[PDB]
Amino acid sequence: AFQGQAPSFKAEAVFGDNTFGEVSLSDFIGKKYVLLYFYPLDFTFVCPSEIIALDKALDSFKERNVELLGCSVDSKFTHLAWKKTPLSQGGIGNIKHTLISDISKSIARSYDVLFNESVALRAFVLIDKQGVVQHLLVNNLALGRSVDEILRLIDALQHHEKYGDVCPANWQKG
Repeated sequence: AFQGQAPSFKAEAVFGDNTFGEVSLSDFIGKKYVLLYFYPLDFTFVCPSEIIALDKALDSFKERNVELLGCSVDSKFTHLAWKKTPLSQGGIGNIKHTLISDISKSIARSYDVLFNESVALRAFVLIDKQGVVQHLLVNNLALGRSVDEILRLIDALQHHEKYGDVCPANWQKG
């Protein structure tokens, strides 16, 4: 599955800008670590605690050189319309990180988080600067409440890339 290159993609996107544009996973190789997350739909009656919890912590991600990418099977036009909708009225307001649009459902599928050919299941996927998946968080660990664990795994990941694992010390080949 996913362990070598994370399943690539080229998707339409709404930026912080509220600009439209295209994004490819590969645009981040050797630039940024990527935190790709999935949610079912835009405009539902379930508060988007994950998108907001993440956007509210954006600076923590930038400081660790992490690019946030929110994905739902919705089109780029409805993401935009959802950003132009105040929290007070069920929207996400003006979030400052990019949302991408999985309108063929292909991305959700490649990551095995497509629920009965309809919407994506909630998931947090951390990808390094070489495009290798470091973790998948789902179900009860895939909540807006999870932001601090996420940042913690990123610190551990970056610490592991720097120093490597450590031996039981007492153990030897031979």
